[PDB]
Amino acid sequence: SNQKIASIEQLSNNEGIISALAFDQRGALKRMMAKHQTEEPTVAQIEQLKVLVAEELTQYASSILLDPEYGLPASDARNKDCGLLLAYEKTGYDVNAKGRLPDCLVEWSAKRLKEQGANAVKFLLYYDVDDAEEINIQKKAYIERIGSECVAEDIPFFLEVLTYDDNIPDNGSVEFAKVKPRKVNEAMKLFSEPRFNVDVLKVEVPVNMKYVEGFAEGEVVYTKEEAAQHFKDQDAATHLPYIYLSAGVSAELFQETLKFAHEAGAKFNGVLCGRATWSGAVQVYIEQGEDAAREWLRTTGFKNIDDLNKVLKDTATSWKQ
Amino acid sequence: SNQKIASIEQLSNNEGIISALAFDQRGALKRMMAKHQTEEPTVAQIEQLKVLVAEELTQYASSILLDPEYGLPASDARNKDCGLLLAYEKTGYDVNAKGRLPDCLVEWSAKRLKEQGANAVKFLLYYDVDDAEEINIQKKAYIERIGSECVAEDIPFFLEVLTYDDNIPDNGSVEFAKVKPRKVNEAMKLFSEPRFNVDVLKVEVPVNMKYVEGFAEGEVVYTKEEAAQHFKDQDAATHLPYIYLSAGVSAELFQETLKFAHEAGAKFNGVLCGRATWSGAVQVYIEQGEDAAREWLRTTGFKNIDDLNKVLKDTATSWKQ
Repeated sequence: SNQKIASIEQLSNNEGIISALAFDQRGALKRMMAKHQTEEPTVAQIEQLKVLVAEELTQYASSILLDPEYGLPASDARNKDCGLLLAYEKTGYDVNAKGRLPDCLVEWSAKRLKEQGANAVKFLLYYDVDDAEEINIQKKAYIERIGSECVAEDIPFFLEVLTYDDNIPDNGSVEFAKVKPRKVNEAMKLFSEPRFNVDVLKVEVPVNMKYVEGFAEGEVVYTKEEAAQHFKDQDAATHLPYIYLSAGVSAELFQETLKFAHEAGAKFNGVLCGRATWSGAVQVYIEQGEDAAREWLRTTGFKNIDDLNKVLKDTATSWKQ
Repeated sequence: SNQKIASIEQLSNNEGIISALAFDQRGALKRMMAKHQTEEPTVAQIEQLKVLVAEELTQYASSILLDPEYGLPASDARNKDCGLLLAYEKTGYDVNAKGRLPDCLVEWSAKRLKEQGANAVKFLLYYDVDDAEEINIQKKAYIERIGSECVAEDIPFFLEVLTYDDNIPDNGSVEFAKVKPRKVNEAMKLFSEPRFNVDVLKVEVPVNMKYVEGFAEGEVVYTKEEAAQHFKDQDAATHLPYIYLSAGVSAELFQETLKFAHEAGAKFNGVLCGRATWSGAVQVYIEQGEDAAREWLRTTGFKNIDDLNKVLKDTATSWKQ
């Protein structure tokens, strides 16, 4: 739709590519900040940090993903051409309870996110194509609600899917590394159905690079030809725009992953780059002060995102294809 | 909208007065069935019971409120000219928690309610207008959410507001009666706002009648003229169509109420008529047999709903006036 079209435009760069900078972390940002004090850090500090990354980096990113809990200040503080995505999900899951069931931050509607200047709504779903139906019917129902909400509100709905298995507790394990292709791919095929009214898929690379021939410094799980195929399968697995999420892999492995994707023939439409662009500034902020972090950002930070945008320009494909 | 209008007319009769049978009760019914033997009521017992009541009485009602968990079979069963609304809220709330927070039926969405052929979608909300904003911001956001879904799914949004005040535990008290008009009327003013996309309001009569002059075998809270102003204020409080909920008052007093309503000037558009009119048939069903309960429904049952319809034809203004 036109307004949906207009809105996704504000989140992409000149070549038609989404280059959002992810900074919607909450409980996780506190943890990282903990380490340098290590004592509980203030809401004030946490907002302030985001504001800095906002202020200093938004000029080089085509958009930013921030959270309504602490990111509203930083989102006022953002740049002009930059654009904006707002996280709608409650963070984490229940360690006690089964299913990592989805749940919107209780003081928010799609309507409230739109009135706050957001160009898209994002929502993180933990899904597992093999979990019980009683689990997945809920997760499904939920997404239909957001799917529907957003349509009435004329605002892009970006679905983030993270994959998991109760059987396979540990994520980067060899055992899970075998099933990731199915788990990721299959989720996309499902949530590509029109009844979810999804606009862009936010997803992980369909393999775990750390076990790809020519990348692994331990056990290999797929040969390059194999893994190239899994990317192709992923490209084909949806007909909607998709972007890759870094998911705490490094600035440089992720850079290398894009070129790899591209060369397998994956026509992906951009990225969403998080911990791996700004993370060095957390330390420099706590240990060494405000203008100290402002420095890192204008050098180590800008380099990281430049390097990224340059790789992206050679690798990604415009979302309008 | 074109569809919402055409759908509401599936719920009214052809003279424009909504006369919906309330039969969405869950836990509440289940107990009833165990008030005839202190043992278990089965999932398919409840189903066929609901079926039975729907088959008989939906001849003489222009719509039926039912529920997804126990009323899917009865919804197929209904008479052809009976409209269908499906409940969307989890029944009750958490008694250990504070603010009677609302919550959808986990396997549902306004999309999956339309897909079962519901001409309308219903949400009972407990609202106290003077409750803390930390509570009420959640309520408003939740309603904003459901409203959008229904806009997008192009289906009517019927919101029911039952009022309360935690400072006044007894709803039937003299202290409550005094505050009732504002609690009721103000919540109508809030939820008539465009952001909540409400199509029809299911609301209580703005006064406790047990204390209106010349109705009050006890103590008076308002003169006939004060009460009339409260009905007048109610009708004025909203520009949407609204229908009154019997709220467990007797058939006699309720009927008497609709006359007072019409006389004060309230242009109310019908009633949601509740358990009172089908109750008696439960004990006959169980203890007396299936063909017996069917008789009750054809004679006693018929009578209660027919009577109401008559008072209704002499009292309610059309939702389209």
